[PDB]
Amino acid sequence: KAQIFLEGSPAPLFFSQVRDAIAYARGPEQIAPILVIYVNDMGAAGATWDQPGDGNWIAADKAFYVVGSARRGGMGAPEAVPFSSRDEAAAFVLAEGGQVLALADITDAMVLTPVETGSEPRADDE
Repeated sequence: KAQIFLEGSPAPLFFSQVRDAIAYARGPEQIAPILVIYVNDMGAAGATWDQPGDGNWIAADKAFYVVGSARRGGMGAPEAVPFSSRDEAAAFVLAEGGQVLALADITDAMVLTPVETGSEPRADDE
């Protein structure tokens, strides 16, 4: 489950699909800025919008994000698995994930590429 609370908006955007709702936070939020996003850690992008099972309750905005390089919409529809435990997100990367970065460190360059051609991460800094 995922929900984003927008600044200026009296109502948060909430859905079961984490990957979907978090996508809205990364684009369709042009209506009102994302103040903070809360997510019910349930696989999110590891699974489908149906999700495996109940896990952690966390604020994705203040948590770890892994953007999948091996399996995800790098040039398409990228999904993010937000997790409270970094090491879990890193394990996801070992399997398929690309980079583990906090939502406070989310760059458009890592979530989506023009092509790839050996592109730089958050700022070629990490």
